Amino acid sequence: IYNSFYVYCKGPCQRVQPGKLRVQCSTCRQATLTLTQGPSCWDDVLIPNRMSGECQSPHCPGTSAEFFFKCGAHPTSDKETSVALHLIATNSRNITCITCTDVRSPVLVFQCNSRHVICLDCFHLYCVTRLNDRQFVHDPQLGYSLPCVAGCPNSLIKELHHFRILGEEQYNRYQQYAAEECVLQMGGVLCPRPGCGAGLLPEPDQRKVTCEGLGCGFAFCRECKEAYHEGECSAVFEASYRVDERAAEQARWETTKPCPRCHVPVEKNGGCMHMKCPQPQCRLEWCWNCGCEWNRVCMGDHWFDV
Ligand SMILES: [Zn+2]
Ligand SMILES: [Zn+2]
Ligand SMILES: [Zn+2]
Ligand SMILES: [Zn+2]
Ligand SMILES: [Zn+2]
Ligand SMILES: [Zn+2]
Ligand SMILES: [Zn+2]
Ligand SMILES: [Zn+2]
Repeated sequence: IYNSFYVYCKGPCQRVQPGKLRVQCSTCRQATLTLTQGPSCWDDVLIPNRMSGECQSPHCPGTSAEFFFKCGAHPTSDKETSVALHLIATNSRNITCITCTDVRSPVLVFQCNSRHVICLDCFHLYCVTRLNDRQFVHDPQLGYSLPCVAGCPNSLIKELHHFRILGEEQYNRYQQYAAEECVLQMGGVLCPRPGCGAGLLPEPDQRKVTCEGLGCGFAFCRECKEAYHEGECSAVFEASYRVDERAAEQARWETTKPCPRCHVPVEKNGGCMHMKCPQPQCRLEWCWNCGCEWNRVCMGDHWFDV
């Protein structure tokens, strides 16, 4: 199976999963929108009304397509959709991770000039450590994010749902970043438990903080916001863009094809996998990747790839 789409399934998976691409008529919201041409890039499927087609519904004048993704690891209800993480891709070229140098798949590809790749395990740890060490980067109109681990310019992540990889608890803290930052500069602490989130003012010398008007019954550590513990916090936290240059050089992500049936040269349209044979005696519609004739599986798994 060739998966070009990856989503974050909030439930029941609570992880990054291969996604199924779907389209419907934006007017009647039925799966009857036949595309004049297929999507060739992420903008085609993420930007409203980018693409046009024909609705096959009886009395619907619909022209515009509406794309959405669903987790493919299990049955999903009609409106059980998931957010697409376009920075994540199959590691078909077997690029090594910029941090651990392991060959993993899928990987996250930063938008930096070098297009450094990083495995999801390492990206998870990267986000977790920056979150705990309060080292997220503030962008005025976007919020809080992180650039490439190599600190490359113009690599700041714009689709903030990528930080869902923090895990559900840590992601909740990430959503409180501005508020917690204000409480911290004040010499205070923010209760880590989602249902509470009370602002607390502990003793400046005390490291244990009790959520005690009305708080909750939770004693936690001031430095790692975890349930209070003896001695040192996690070694990854008290350990505070130093990247191995050779590992970073390795970790970089770097037109027609004959019709499978009649072998006439067919032109590819951008990253779209849908190929349409021009030969009037053939006119095969086929997948650039699979070499088979076009079908719903190729549509859902890899309508396009970039
Ligand atoms: Zn799922
Ligand atoms: Zn319609
Ligand atoms: Zn890694
Ligand atoms: Zn980079
Ligand atoms: Zn609390
Ligand atoms: Zn701690
Ligand atoms: Zn042909
Ligand atoms: Zn295919």
